[PDB]
Amino acid sequence: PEPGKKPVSAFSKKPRSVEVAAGSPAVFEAETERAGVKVRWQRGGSDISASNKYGLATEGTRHTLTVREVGPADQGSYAVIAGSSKVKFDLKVIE
Repeated sequence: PEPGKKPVSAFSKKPRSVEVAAGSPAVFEAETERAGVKVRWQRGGSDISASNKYGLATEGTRHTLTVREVGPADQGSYAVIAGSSKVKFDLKVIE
């Protein structure tokens, strides 16, 4: 059976899964339970970072990952870690 209570949560707001049509812009809102920590993002295949073809907007304890290059091939599994706590969400692409 499942446990009783989870460990110290480090994600104030988990980036719930979203849906975006191929080509359409897709952003994920992820808030950490602590400030100062650098929330690292990763996609199904390679890691994600604030650079071309992608976008990362961090502000204190908030982290929003913007992905405009998202397409029919992005219909995999999204992963995002923030120091110790690790969470991953699914991105359902629309056709």
